[PDB]
Amino acid sequence: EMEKEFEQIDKSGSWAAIYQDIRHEASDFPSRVAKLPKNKNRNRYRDVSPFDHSRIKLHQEDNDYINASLIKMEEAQRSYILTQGPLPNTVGHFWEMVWEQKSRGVVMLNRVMEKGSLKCAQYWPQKEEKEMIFEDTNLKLTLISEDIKSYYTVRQLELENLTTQETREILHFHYTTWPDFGVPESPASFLNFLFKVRESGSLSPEHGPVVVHCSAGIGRSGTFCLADTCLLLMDKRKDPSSVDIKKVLLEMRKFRMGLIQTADQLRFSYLAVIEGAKFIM
Ligand SMILES: CO[C@H]1CC[C@@H]2C[C@H]1[C@@H](OC)CN2S(C)(=O)=O
Repeated sequence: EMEKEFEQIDKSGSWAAIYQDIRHEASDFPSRVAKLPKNKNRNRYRDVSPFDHSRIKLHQEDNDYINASLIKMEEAQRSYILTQGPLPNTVGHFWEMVWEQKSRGVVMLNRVMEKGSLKCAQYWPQKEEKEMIFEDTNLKLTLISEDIKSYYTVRQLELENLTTQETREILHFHYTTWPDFGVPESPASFLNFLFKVRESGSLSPEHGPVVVHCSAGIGRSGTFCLADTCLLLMDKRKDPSSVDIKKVLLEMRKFRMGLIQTADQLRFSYLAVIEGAKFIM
């Protein structure tokens, strides 16, 4: 059981050690499309690339590339699109991807500015009456409503395909309180946030995959998907304690590199799953 494995790693201070074995065992697949010179300005970080096999393709004939990966968790019956925070030049591609994949929710785990630098373009409208038009992808985005709470904001948005005049409602879940350095002290508000996303229906098989991002789409974004998938597997299985976090993380890492960036994020993921298991047993 992970709770006892947790106390062992904690009492022995072996988190950096566990973390390094995960780094060592992690899959390495080609990412040739990401490295083409015509895609250099579509990547926020030169060392964070989607694998070719799992990359999301845009349905535009010119250049189909976006820094985004499909993570397919077969046993849990959950999919997630993990992507980078959009760049000034990729905001239109981001919303095209949301449209094309039939996503119902966007999960944002960063602030636009952290540590005095911009981690993400402002890719949604700040006021009802000031909508955004993405001329490159022929989409219009309107803020419908915004509910600001202490640890997160939920926004209703309307996305309109200007080409076909179809509209969809998108939910934007913005976790606003992740600290600039380290991880939250308690996983309580993160779990509350994850249960709010689940309650919305955004993670349900009726819809396309949820879009999850932070700045790189690997660290906080990884913690989100890893906690959700582990808790779902504990509900589904005859024996809940057969769930090995390290194995689930490695299975996820076949689909996108570098998920869980620090030993701190790994420790936090264990804590979130252990605590969430109480609210699920
Ligand atoms: C990064 O913050 C935490 C993460 C977990 C702990 C303590 C500390 C790390 O020290 C930088 C080392 N690990 S540890 C002892 O398990 O190797």
